[PDB]
Amino acid sequence: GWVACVGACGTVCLASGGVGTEFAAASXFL
Repeated sequence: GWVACVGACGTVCLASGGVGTEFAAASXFL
């Protein structure tokens, strides 16, 4: 589901420290 995408963003946002975790989460959406 979409809930999995928004949650997976954590791994990405973490890689870059956490500048825009909410932003990186958009990836799973797009």
